[PDB]
Amino acid sequence: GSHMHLLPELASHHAVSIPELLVSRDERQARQHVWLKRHPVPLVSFTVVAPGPIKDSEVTRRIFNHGVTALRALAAKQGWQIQEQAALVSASGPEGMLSIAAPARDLKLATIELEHSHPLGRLWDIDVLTPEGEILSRRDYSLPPRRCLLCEQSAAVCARGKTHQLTDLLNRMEALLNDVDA
Ligand SMILES: [Zn+2]
Repeated sequence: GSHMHLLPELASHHAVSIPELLVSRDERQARQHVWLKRHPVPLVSFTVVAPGPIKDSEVTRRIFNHGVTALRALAAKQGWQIQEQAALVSASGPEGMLSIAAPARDLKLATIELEHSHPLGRLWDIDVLTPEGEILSRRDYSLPPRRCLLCEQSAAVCARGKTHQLTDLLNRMEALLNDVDA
């Protein structure tokens, strides 16, 4: 476990290379599996939308810190115990892990609702893994796919189609943060 709030002014602004990000996804899967073996309960694996090479910034830390607060409030409201929790900075930027003694399907459904209904939920990537390592998905419940941050089409096809400009994604992140932290 660790403290989970990341001081925004201490952002590293680490520049992530393409192979560094590719390696990190295998490291993240291994780290997830360690947590599932230490505490055999569902795991929340939380990252923030962080486009471009610099993923640990004052903006992404501020977004992340709101998400930590919301996830802790979700667990308390649903009556689920957090058995362990930690935050780190990876090649994906701020990253949170929470082992939660909840039913895995209930937890994923709750985080889907959080991503939809919190004003900053569009900027959160909240994964939920079962103790067998299954990554749960909106598709498992026949729910519509996650929408693109900037339009009504699915985020997957706008990402694959490189539809939107990096600057426009970053500027929307700033604008949403300013809208909540007036
Ligand atoms: Zn789009």
